[PDB]
Amino acid sequence: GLTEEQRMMIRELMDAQMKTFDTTFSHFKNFRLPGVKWSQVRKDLKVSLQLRGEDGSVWNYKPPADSGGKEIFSLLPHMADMSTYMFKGIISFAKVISYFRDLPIEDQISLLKGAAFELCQLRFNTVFNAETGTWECGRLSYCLELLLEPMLKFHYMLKKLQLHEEEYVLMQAISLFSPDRPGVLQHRVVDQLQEQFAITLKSYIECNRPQPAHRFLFLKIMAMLTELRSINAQHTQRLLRIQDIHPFATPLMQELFGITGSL
Ligand SMILES: Cc1cc(C)c(S(=O)(=O)Nc2ccc3c(c2)nc(CCCCCCCNC(=O)C[C@]24C[C@H]5C[C@H](C[C@H](C5)C2)C4)n3Cc2ccccc2)c(C)c1
Repeated sequence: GLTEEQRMMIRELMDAQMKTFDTTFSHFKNFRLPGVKWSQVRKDLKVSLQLRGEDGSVWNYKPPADSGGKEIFSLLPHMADMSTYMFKGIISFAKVISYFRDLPIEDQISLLKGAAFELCQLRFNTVFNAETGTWECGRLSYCLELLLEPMLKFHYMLKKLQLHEEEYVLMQAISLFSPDRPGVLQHRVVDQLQEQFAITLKSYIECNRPQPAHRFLFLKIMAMLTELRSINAQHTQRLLRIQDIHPFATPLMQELFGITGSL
């Protein structure tokens, strides 16, 4: 019940998502693993981790107790490698989309720098098991050892909406094409592009979501996209704080998060 431009546009986002989202994480390899002001940082920073091997073996990691020291950072190198893997997917996803690639390159970079975290969280939501509190990433699993944390309330509430793959990819596009981000020059171009992604989403819900439970679903999604933006800003600052006292960000994280390499 969509216009043909609207069906074309979903098809292109779904295609880009299919080509760049490793749902089984098969190619996440060569990552690091745990071995064998700071008042804010302890409050900023756990997760247990499991690795299924190709042979049927399992390794399980239970994190340490907080004891006022360098043990709260032990999982960060591994998360840095996972995040970098996701960001590569995110960047590839954007580069595949015609509307993104028709922009000037300064703006592309600025948009990617502005939304990478948000698109990473949106992809992670689709592998979040809300019944076990576990992110199920192929051979890897990350389980939580409550919902006062705003990122984590977001994941539970987004998962409760039982969204389609098409709605997830439209949410990704809206977040990507956000005219309100630092260094965007084609402000109005991007705003009009965003408007078409949002209207396609509203029309998609209208056509395939007639049940009373999906009343106001478009508006619920748009408000979660807005929450996710404020959460993005907040988590950008947690990262910078922890990065300041215990460096951990990979070169790709540095580029995406503003770190220049010069003290
Ligand atoms: C200091 C820091 C900051 C940022 C900004 C990033 S990034 O986006 O570049 N990456 C990333 C990647 C995945 C994330 C994530 C952030 N948050 C989340 C949201 C879920 C957890 C909600 C708790 C709210 C924040 N509780 C923290 O203390 C920050 C954490 C820093 C790292 C990564 C992640 C687990 C653990 C270690 C705590 C979030 N998941 C989902 C997830 C978590 C664990 C395994 C798989 C997937 C990193 C790696 C570190």
